[PDB]
Order: sequence, then C-alpha cells, then structure tokens
Amino acid sequence: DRPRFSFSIAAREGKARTGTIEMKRGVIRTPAFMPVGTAATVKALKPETVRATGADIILGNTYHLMLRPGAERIAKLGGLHSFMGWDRPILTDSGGYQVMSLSSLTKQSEEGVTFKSHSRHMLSPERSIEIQHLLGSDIVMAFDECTPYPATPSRAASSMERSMRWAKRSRDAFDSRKEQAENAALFGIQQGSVFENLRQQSADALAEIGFDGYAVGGLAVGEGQDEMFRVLDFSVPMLPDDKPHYLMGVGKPDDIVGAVERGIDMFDCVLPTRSGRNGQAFTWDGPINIRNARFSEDLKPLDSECHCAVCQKWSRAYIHHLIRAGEILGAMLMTEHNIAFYQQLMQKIRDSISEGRFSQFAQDFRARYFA
Amino acid sequence: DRPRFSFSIAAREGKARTGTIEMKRGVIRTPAFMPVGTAATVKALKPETVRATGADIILGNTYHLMLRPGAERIAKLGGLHSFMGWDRPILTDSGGYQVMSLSSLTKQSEEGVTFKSHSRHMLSPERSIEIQHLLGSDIVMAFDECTPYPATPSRAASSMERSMRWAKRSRDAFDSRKEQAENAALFGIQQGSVFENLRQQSADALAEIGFDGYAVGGLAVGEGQDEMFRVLDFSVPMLPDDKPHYLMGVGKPDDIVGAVERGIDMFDCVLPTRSGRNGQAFTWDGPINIRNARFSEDLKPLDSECHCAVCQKWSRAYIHHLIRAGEILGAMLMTEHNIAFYQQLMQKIRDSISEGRFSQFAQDFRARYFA
Ligand SMILES: C=CCOC(=O)Nc1nc2cc3[nH]c(NC)nc3cc2c(=O)[nH]1
Ligand SMILES: C=CCOC(=O)Nc1nc2cc3[nH]c(NC)nc3cc2c(=O)[nH]1
Ligand SMILES: [Zn+2]
Ligand SMILES: [Zn+2]
Repeated sequence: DRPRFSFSIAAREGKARTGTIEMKRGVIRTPAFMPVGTAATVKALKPETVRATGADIILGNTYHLMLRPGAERIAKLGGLHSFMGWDRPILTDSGGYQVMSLSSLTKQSEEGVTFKSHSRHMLSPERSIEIQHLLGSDIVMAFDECTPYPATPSRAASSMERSMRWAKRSRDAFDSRKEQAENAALFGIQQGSVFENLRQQSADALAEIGFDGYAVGGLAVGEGQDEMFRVLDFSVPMLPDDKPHYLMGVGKPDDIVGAVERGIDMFDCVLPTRSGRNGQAFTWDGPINIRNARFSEDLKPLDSECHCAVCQKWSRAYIHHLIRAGEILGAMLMTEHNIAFYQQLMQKIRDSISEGRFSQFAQDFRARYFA
Repeated sequence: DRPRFSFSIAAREGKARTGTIEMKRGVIRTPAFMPVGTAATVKALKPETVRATGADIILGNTYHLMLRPGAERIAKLGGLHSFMGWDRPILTDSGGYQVMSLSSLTKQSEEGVTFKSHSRHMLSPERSIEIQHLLGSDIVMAFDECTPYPATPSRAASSMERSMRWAKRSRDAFDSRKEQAENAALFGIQQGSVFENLRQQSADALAEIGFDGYAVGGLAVGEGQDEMFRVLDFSVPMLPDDKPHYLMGVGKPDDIVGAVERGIDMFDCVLPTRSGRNGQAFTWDGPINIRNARFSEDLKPLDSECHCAVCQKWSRAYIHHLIRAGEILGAMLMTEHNIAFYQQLMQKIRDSISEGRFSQFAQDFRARYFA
C-alpha cells in the first residue's frame, strides 16, 4: 500500500524538477496542475471526465464548502470524496484567502477571521484544520493571510509574522487529530509580499515548524508576471529542496512554464474552467475567443494538435454556436478542452524535464504561443 | 443496407403495438420516446450520453435552427448530424407550432406565416420542407397549423382545412427534391381539435395524399388528460394501421402509457430535460423535487431501481446540493437520469406488449406512480 506521503524527484534541469507524490488515494505526477472543484464540483465536468483529461488531484474551496453544503454535513454523508465521486487525492485550501476576497464583512484578529456569508461564521487555524478534516482532504493547507498588494514593508512584516504564528497553530491542530495526521499531509504557506528578507524569515519559520510541502503564497494578487517571476527567483530556493513547492492561484500557460523554470511543482487556477465557460479556449497558438464571428463556419477543432475528446469530435463552428446560444453543452465542451489542454501542457513539461530539453521546450512554447 | 423507411409491427395487445422503424441511419424501437434537441443540442448532454440512455432518435426544432445558427449555414457545415455529432435518425418539426407560440409578431395567410424573431422571417410548406432538407432530417414533418384550444367547430374546421391544403403542398415539395425523397421520410399531421367529424375528414385527407407516418396534432394544448384521451380514443383508429402514429409534445409518464394503450407509437416532450434542469426527477414512485430540504442528507439514488449512470454513482443529497447551488453538473445529472428514466419506461412498455402483459403493466405502473 502507498505511504501517507512520499515525494520523489526523478529528474532535474536547472531549478525545474519532475517526479511523483505518492499518497494513500493515488500518485500525483509533478509538475502538476489541479483543476479547481469550488463547491464540490469541477464546474461542468463529471469526475470521470476530469480524470480522463489526465488530472491526478483536484482542489476544493474550504470557504465555499463550509457555507454550502456545510463541512459537518459532508462528513455525515461520508466525506468529500464519496459525496462528489472523486476517489483520488484532493487538496483543500485553508479559507484564509477566500474569506477576505469573497465575504461581505470581515473582522480580523490574532484568533482568526469572523465574517458574514455572501449568517455569521468563524475561521481560525484550528477551525480551518478541523473543516479540512471533516471534508476528508488529502493535502491540508495551513491557515494563512494573503497580504494585499502593494504592501509596505511594515505591513508585509506584521502580516507575515501573524501567518507564521498561524502556521504553528495549524501544525499543532493537524498533529492533535490522529486520523488526520496518519492519512493526510500538511503544507505550509510562505508570505512576505515582494520583500526578500521577509520571504527568508518566512521560509525559516516554516522549515523550523516542518511541513510536508511548501507553498509560495501572496503572489498573483496584482503584481504582474515580471514581478511574480522576480519574487520566485529568490523565494523558491529558500524552501526545502526535498519537498514539493506549490504556487497557488497560477495561472496562464506562460505563467506555469516560467514558474516551473523557477522550481515550482504544483499549480491550481480557475482560468481554464471559468474562462472556458466565458468562451476562451487555449491553443498552442495562444488563446482564442470562440464567440468571435470568425469561427462561425470554421470546421477545425479548437486546437489542431490537442488529443482531447472535444477536439476529436466537434468543430469550432459548433462550439461557437453553443456558447453564443448560452447552451450548457458549450460550457461542458469548452471546459473539458481547456482542462485537457492544461494537462497536456503539464505532460509536455514533465517529459521535457525528464529528457533534459525543458529549456528548449519553454523557448519553443513561448515563440509559438505568442506569435 | 437498411431501407429508406420500413415500419414493422412485431406484437400487439389491444390497440397497443410494438415494433421497429428501419431507416438508413438506424433502427427505431417502438413505442419510442425522442429526447428534444432544440437548438442542435439535447440540453446538458453529449450525444453519446443521449445514446447511452437508450434513445434511438432525437427531435430537432426547425423554428430555432432556422434562426440560430441558420439552416443554410448548417447545410454548408455538412448537415445537422455532423454539426452536433449525432449520427442516428433525427426527426425535425415543421416550425408551424413554434412560430405561433414563440414569435413576437406573426402574420398568417394561405401562403404561410411571416414572423419577427424573438429580424423578419417567413415559413410556408415549401420553405419548411426546404429547411428540413438543409438540416438533413431523416423524418420530415408536414407544415401545419396547431389550432388553439378551445376552438369553435367553425374555426377548427377552417384551420384543419388549411392544414390539409398545406399537407398536400408539403408532400409535393418533399417529392420534388430527389435526394430528400430517396433518403428521408415524410409524416402528415392530423388536425380537427376535439371534434370527431373534423378528425375523420383530416385523416381521410392525409390518407388520400399518402404519408410514411401520421401524427395526431392539436393536442396537449390545454385540454387536460381526460379530454386528450377521449380524442385519441376515436382519432387514432382513423389513421392507417400499417404506419407509425406519432403524438407530439406528450408528455408525463402516465400520458405516455395511456397514449400507447390508444395506439400511439412515438412521442417527444421537453418535460424530462426542462423539468430536470428545474429540479424535478422522475421515479417509479412519482416525481420528486430534489430541491426540497428533505433530500439534503438522503444518500439513496434518485430512483431505487433505475439503471442509469447517475443512480449508480451519486446520491440525492449531492444532486440536491448541485441544483440548490445552480451548478451545471446538477443540470447534467438530472437530465441524464430523467432521459434514462423515460427510455426505461419505453423499454418496459415494449417488453410488456411483446409479452402480452401491457394491460397489467399499465395498471401496476399507475398504482405505484400515484400511490
Ligand atoms: C489554494 C491553496 C491554499 O491557499 C491558502 O490556504 N491560502 C492562500 N490562498 C491563496 C490563493 C491565491 N490566489 C491567487 N491568485 C488568483 N493568489 C493567491 C494567494 C494565496 C495565498 O497567499 N494564500
Ligand atoms: C414535433 C412534431 C412536428 O409538429 C409540427 O410540425 N407541428 C405541430 N407541432 C405540435 C407541437 C405540440 N406540442 C404540444 N404540446 C406541448 N402540442 C403540440 C401540437 C402540435 C401540432 O399540432 N403540430
Ligand atoms: Zn481539445
Ligand atoms: Zn437514474
């Protein structure tokens, strides 16, 4: 039987790594992309379709699930895996980001965050870890605070310091719960905004506590790709080399490629699902908006090389019609293609690192995608 | 290779019949239920899922398709079958009903109907048959007028007489187009409101023209089940026994059972798809509204006996959550179950007629469904 958690690196090229995370519910190939399963569904896809695209693990939103249908209710029904019909690993976020971005009103303190639903509710390190346990999460995220951008050095420091205190509370809550500690993994989240010294203090604090994996938090919050890459340049080397590195909320295909070049192993983002429902399809020649009139009689598939079931059967012209008409099948087909495209990107990244040709792949990818 | 059209009756019980329609694109088992594929999609289902539920044929809406994406455009793209990815028979309606129920403004005359889109457009017997040809329909419906209910005898007669003149024009238009006449079938539509003498005149006119199948039009327009059954009692025996009998726009499960008892072979209705998206699931114990709070923690499948993929995997509690949350997957799962339920109903009808026990099946079905 598989271990609780084992990360093995099979090949490296510069800062990039490829390998596997073994967990009780399955193997995760890295670098990995996690489709987002917001409120117990990857929007518009059956779980079998999510798996057919190549996904090894999905993300669940703790903030949404604790509000509807409720964490205790999901536990009573047998846990999130049984409830939604996904039997492979699930990573749950902590709620610390979505509570601040989606709640109508919030009250922040050293204890946690009190908030009104968009009903009064509470999130703290202890309650977040408990909710993730009730959901039956395989990878549990420490409860943190995503510092707004831009941030002054003083405010970034105060925020990061609170997050590190919350990281220790998250560790202790996770470890106190025997079944969770034995069957799940816990990741810590680095903060510190764009400041190298704060990023280093945060990395040091997280390594002293000790986690199964380490996320670079506080990015993709408005700073732009150049600045995100500059922060990753110094931030990723601060994290333990032998554990996974997770960049949450990222991103566009070129964001992912450049982040892998900087040592990131795991990603999640709503872009392929949400923008798919809006009509944006990803292709190796860049994104297209299928709503555009130029696609009304285009018999080609969404992408000329994509191996997904959508590109094997249906034309741009048909999908154009469905999206223009507001048809559910349009959202279904766009989403399946986009998630499959993201998985094919991850597969090409993994294969190119394994073969020592990732630098060339990244150059060729960018030249064609931006042509 | 299969013929253009062959209807064979394999077994009978009273007025009920079971058998097959053979056409170039496939075999249709009768009595048959046709899922409705409005604007080139059975809403929320891939065609492969429609087929997996047991459907042999689907219906397409001529009124919607001529407006978006357009009939000429669909023909340029290779026809409706290729466009939407359904390679089995498609029956198209004529537009004569939806033009009057959905258009913002209409002008009726002996030539046809001029209307404004909900852009000015025209429908006549000749244009309707042409549009159905451009779509590549396998079963073409004559262009008719569905008399409003209630109707005075005078107005029902005048309306029926116009429909019979339009039926002859539809026949001649279909026959003039060699490729259509050789590869598709044409059905005529009986009118006459609730009046036996008008129903007989209409049946006589349609049989004199000659069609491949005969529909009972003008019902399910507000008259109620008792009156619909009373009209079917005398109307179906007026139609040629050796051709299929089609009751369009019907209906609830008990409507279908009683209509088969009266000699109907084919049905279509938006009820399973549209009401599925709204939260109504059909079960052998009657319909349920999955939104109801009583299902929030119910781990049973939608129906205890249903063989569909939804009932094999997901609980009422999960589907309750999805529909309450407005999630696309909720519409997908409800629709697949409801269409599968309708197909299982048709299969039980066909098997019970084949075995000479349909009368008992109808009694047992109604006793449990209405308990
Ligand atoms: C999902 C993983 C677990 O994350 C947490 O528990 N907290 C957390 N979530 C984030 C989410 C982000 N999305 C973006 N941009 C779209 N930037 C983000 C930054 C953070 C962050 O600093 N912390
Ligand atoms: C679809 C088959 C082809 O039908 C036509 O070309 N015309 C036609 N459509 C109808 C549709 C109906 N729906 C209901 N109730 C929901 N009653 C209906 C009656 C008619 C009718 O009399 N004619
Ligand atoms: Zn594709
Ligand atoms: Zn079912």
